[PDB]
Amino acid sequence: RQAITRAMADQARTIRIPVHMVEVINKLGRIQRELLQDLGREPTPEELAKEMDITPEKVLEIQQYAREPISLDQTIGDEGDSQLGDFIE
DNA sequence: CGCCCGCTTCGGGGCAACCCTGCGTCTAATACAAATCCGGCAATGGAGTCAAGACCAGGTTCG
Repeated sequence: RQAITRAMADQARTIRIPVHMVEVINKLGRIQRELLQDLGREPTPEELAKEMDITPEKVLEIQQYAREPISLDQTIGDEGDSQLGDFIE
């Protein structure tokens, strides 16, 4: 389980993210899931920073780092002839 | 007169090329070492700056 989790931390993302940032991102996701099931709504980021013993700007930095990239090979418009990369100035 | 045996003819199978009847959350850390950022003095040394101050040369004024 150690080697499988380490390989999932290494190779499962497009841009590479180190192990401790992956750990705190998964911690943030688990705590947000628990607070969503408990409170019933989406938690405030200051409440998340209160829960995770860190600062809300660090919470915002982690939420910025967690954003996976989107692909350029889908169809934006109704017709499939228009790919996504043909509307980027 | 009947009989084998490959040659051609069609069937069926098999396969290659395109769409949606397609389109999940997961142990959890510690310990340590190396690399790197960065913050703050601590030597500068060269490059810019102010000011004096001298250098005549030819208009300009005066004799």
